[PDB]
Amino acid sequence: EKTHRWNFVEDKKYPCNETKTMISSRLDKVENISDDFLTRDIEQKIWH
RNA sequence: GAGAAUGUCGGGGAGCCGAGGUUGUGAAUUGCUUUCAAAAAUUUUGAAAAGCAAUUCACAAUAAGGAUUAUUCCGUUGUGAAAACAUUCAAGGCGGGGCAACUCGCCUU
Repeated sequence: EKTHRWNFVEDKKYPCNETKTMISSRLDKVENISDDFLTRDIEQKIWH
């Protein structure tokens, strides 16, 4: 904080792909799976 | 000035449902008025009917009307003479979703 600023509103948050990240959280909580089942195809499907 | 992304404040349109109210029918109870209709001393009481009601319940309709049997609707909007429109609108295929009806995406004219 003490030396740099990022040219955007200092106290504002900006969207960072909520969809995939929240899918990742819900796919993490289920467990009992390999940590590779989340790919482009699976993510787009479950989104649909 | 234009364009895209992110938030804030408003507006418009469409849709799925709910509870009353009102008018009318039927009923339970109780009234005001009038006539029949008897008794009694112009007046008081009793039977019946009608008019108007009140409290509660069930039901019918809720813009007059016109479709249709899809678990679908059109009727208070705008334009304007055509009483004609607008407010829904193609073909396919490649998929996701369900008991399936049906719903949701992608691809080329």
